[PDB]
Amino acid sequence: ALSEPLSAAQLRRLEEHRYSAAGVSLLEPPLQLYWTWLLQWIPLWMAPNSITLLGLAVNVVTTLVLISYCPTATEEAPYWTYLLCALGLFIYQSLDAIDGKQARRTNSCSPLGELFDHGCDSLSTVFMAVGASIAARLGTYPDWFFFCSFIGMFVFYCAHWQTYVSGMLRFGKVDVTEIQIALVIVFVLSAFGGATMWDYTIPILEIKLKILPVLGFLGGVIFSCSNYFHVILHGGVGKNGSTIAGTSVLSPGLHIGLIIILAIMIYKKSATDVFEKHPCLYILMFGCVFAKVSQKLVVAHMTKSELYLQDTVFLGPGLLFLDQYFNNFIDEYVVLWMAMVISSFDMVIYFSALCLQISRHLHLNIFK
Amino acid sequence: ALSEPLSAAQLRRLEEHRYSAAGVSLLEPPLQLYWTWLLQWIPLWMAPNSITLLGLAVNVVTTLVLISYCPTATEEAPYWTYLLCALGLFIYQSLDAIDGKQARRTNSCSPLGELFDHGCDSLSTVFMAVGASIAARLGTYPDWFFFCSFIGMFVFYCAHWQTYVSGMLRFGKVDVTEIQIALVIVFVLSAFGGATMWDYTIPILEIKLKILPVLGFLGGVIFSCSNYFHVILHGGVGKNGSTIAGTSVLSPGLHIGLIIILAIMIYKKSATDVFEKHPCLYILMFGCVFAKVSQKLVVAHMTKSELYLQDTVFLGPGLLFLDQYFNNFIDEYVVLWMAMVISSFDMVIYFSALCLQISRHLHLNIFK
Ligand SMILES: CCCCCCCC/C=C\CCCCCCCC(=O)O[C@@H](COC(=O)CCCCCCCCCCCCCCC)COP(=O)([O-])OCC[N+](C)(C)C
Ligand SMILES: CCCCCCCC/C=C\CCCCCCCC(=O)O[C@@H](COC(=O)CCCCCCCCCCCCCCC)COP(=O)([O-])OCC[N+](C)(C)C
Repeated sequence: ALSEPLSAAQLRRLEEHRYSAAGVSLLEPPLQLYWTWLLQWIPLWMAPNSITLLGLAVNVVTTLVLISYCPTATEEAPYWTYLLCALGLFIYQSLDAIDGKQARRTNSCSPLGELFDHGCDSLSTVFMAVGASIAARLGTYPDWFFFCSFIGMFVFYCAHWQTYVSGMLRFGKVDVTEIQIALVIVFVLSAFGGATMWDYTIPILEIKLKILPVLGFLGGVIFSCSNYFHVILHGGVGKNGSTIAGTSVLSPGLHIGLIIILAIMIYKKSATDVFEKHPCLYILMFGCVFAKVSQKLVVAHMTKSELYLQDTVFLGPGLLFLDQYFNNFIDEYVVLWMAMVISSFDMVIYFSALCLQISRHLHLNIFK
Repeated sequence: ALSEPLSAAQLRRLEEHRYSAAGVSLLEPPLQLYWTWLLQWIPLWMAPNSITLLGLAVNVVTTLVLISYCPTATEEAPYWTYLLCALGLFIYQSLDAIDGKQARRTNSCSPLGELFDHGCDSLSTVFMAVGASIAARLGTYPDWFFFCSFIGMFVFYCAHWQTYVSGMLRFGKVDVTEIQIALVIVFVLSAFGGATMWDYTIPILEIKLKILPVLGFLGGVIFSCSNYFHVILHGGVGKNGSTIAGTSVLSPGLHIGLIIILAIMIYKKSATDVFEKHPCLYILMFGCVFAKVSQKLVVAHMTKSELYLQDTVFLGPGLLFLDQYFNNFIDEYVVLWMAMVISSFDMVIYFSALCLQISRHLHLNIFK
């Protein structure tokens, strides 16, 4: 059951699926020419998934180095790692636009071209949220460093939730490019100037200035989530009011609801403060868990199937829950690292098995 | 979804099902004549389910009165309620044998004749375990008063688990009649003599004498559970090694495993001692939960279907878990009573809806 996570009929609907998108906003038309200009120099024999993997690897490595120099969020790393992580984010966005575009150039358009960008994009969402939240030094306001970061997951889920009830990705007037440019702006601003300026309050209203960008982000989240939820509650494609697989429209929200609710409990209950001594492992552990859950919803909307709550990676956070349901029976930092290891292996094994099965069933190499 | 817990195809397999049993042991042949002798005086127009309900009502009322005079298990009720509860147990056993036998007399043999005795028998198992454990005053050894009582559930489940992989009830050389006569013996012994004799240790080995009957019961549990598990792990009927519905043989054990594991956690974690101030509400709450779970397995083995972990009555104990996962946020006795109310209503609603649907689909009255 490990090496065959899909059935033959699921492979048939995946072969039947066709990709579609209906998203135009403000910041793309200045960037389309730039993306094409970086595109033509790339040789045509390079596989698209190689581009995706290169971007994800660069972003993960740079954000891991930045996490290494700042495991918490109350101290400043040297500016060179801020600039390097910003360049990693920019090259990641460039390679994602390139992979979406240059892959179409060969009849490579295939469904492993997605069920990938939507896995690599999930991982990059988690890592980018952690990196942006560190660079702004949100450890002085730990609640935000939690809440904002998990909003950075939830919006993503809503976007794919939208697709699950429409079969086509609707972007909206403010979307991924705006966040990505805003985050490279905050990265280069915390790089060129000292990060201590984020502690400089405004004399107008005595606000710490770490609150203004996060409330701008929160307001944009309100716009995008209203735009998503309108068609979540008013888009019925597969039936009179249901989703593209016939499942009730409110079913996929249970997954991200359970993840966020578990995060709330393990935040609030912890007698030993796991955050104020070691964050960014907690958010990475829910990052791997949310990565598998979002990958499952990706598979669900491009292959018409019902969502399933039963997953093995909920053994990751759930372990913490058990070790918090008792007294600390094992030291919480050690069980958190164990949850890291078990969730990371289960996510990686699931994702590699999925790509291997998709490649073997279609008799196509992962790299062409 | 409340008023139709079954599908049309499930009703079809229930109509297809036929009852079978292969159990003969020591204590039945002296009792068969007695049961028939009490049987012939009963008029033929009385419905079998009326007999089942009368027995269950008498047992529940008597055990509830005995619980009322001893909410804990460290004090003695007057002897008249001991004798009354013993007579209730005996008349319950008599009416169960009568309902199994005299119902066959009309083409009443129907499948609502079971999917009842196996619901009323589950309720009676829980109530009888609580009554026997009170009458022996197991509050001085609370662990036993827990553990033994939950063994009194688990064996029952194993029996039906046996049926789930063989389609026919195998009793064994020691079975329900032995327990029932032993419990009416312990009831009349604690009635005629003072219950304080259960505190009289034996000078031979300094044993409290509440340990000897519970270890005899435990040994008999070992015999019966080995007899069940041999065909659990070596009976394959519907497939090469699977169950009568094709489901893996170890799947139904997860339900009773989860119930017992939740009971273990809420026992051990409780900072405020729920037991030493108010037991017999805790065991009754897991009694209603285990009653619904065992009723579901009854439906599963006489109507070929897969077991489902998702049930609403796990909101009952689970609530305690949540109120224990935090600090006591609400006083534990009050949330335990709330769990009582919610689990009792969900179990009663499920069971009455099930019987109503079975009656309406077959166009047969519940009483004939
Ligand atoms: C920050 C300033 C605020 C002002 C503006 C507010 C804006 C927010 C408003 C509204 C939000 C709208 C978001 C919708 C996202 C869609 C999800 C999705 O699947 O798309 C993509 C995933 O997307 C990603 O790769 C990144 C996900 C971003 C969320 C994490 C940010 C949280 C960090 C917060 C930390 C802050 C720390 C404190 C602050 C210093 C999928 O990729 P694709 O579709 O295949 O790409 C091809 C399409 N293309 C060709 C167009 C490229
Ligand atoms: C106690 C002395 C120990 C010595 C002997 C050890 C013996 C134990 C050994 C082995 C155990 C074997 C048990 C198997 C039961 C089968 C389950 C089942 O579905 O059958 C029946 C349910 O059964 C019931 O109604 C009652 C269930 C009894 C369990 C609760 C007792 C715990 C109390 C412990 C508290 C102790 C306190 C401390 C002690 C003072 C279903 O009913 P039926 O099949 O439809 O009926 C018709 C068939 N008939 C015609 C045959 C009637």
